Amino acid sequence: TLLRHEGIETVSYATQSLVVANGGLGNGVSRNQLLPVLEKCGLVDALLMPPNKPYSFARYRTTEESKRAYVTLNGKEVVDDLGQKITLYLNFVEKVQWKELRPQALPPGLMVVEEIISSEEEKMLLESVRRVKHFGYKDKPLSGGLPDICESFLEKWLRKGYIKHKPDQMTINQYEPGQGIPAHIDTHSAFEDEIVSLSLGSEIVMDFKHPDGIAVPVMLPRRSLLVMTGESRYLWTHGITCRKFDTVQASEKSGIITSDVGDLTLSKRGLRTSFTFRKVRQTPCNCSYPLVCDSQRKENLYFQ
Ligand SMILES: O=C(O)CCC(=O)C(=O)O
Ligand SMILES: [Mn+2]
Ligand SMILES: [Zn+2]
Repeated sequence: TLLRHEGIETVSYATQSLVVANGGLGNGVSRNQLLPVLEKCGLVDALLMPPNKPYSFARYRTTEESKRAYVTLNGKEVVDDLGQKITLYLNFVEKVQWKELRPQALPPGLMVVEEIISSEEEKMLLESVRRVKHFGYKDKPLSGGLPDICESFLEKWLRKGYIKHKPDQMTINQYEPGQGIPAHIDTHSAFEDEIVSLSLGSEIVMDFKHPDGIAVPVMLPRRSLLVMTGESRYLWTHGITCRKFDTVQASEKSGIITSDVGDLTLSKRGLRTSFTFRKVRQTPCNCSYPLVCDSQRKENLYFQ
């Protein structure tokens, strides 16, 4: 979906314009970094770099040079602002155009309970102990169980209705200014459906992405309980992109804030600790999302 959903039509014959994948601004690729490369094949008439996009567009003076770029730059590697290693992929385009999408609701199933605990309770939970610690649990070897300070809050949560499935497994995640968790999807054949995460410490933004291309950055405020179930916990994937700052609604909002709707400002994330509670399931899964399911992808070598 690197460019299919994006509405980027590609052709199989050499043209003056190309499409550099992963060579975009929304990928930490600097113009002072990409251009010096692209010009290693010929005269570059223009270098289009749309904001918040994982790709850019390059046009050469003549298709001869543009053709040389397609053949000597595919597979090439470059360093982003983080200093990581990303692979560049080029392709010929007959028109420079793309699709802009702005989601208007959190992924189906995802819910965000705000101000679940008071400022005092937060301080407590914090002082009760990237770094990671497991509790409850390899669904065969388990431990004494979840701590007492948690068994309560949990009961209080399900007493209300914020969650209707008492967990038994917990994972502690503490992030420091710059850390983050790589996009993933909790194993289907492991933990039950409903999953909740209590985020304390400081604000942070998560990246939920639909398998087709719909990306939705959620805003997880302090003392808030992230509750994801259904399509959001099975199909969509979440993550935390490494960084020390991140765009936010320059106004009030625990949720999805898109661009071109008002004002944007920056915010530095501090120390963030999260309590992710899950419920291990004994039975195999049979959700409506077999493609991202290993419990279902096992009854057929095709997928394996
Ligand atoms: O929201 C968090 O940071 C914790 C949930 C999570 O993605 C995990 O630890 O698998
Ligand atoms: Mn997870
Ligand atoms: Zn499944």
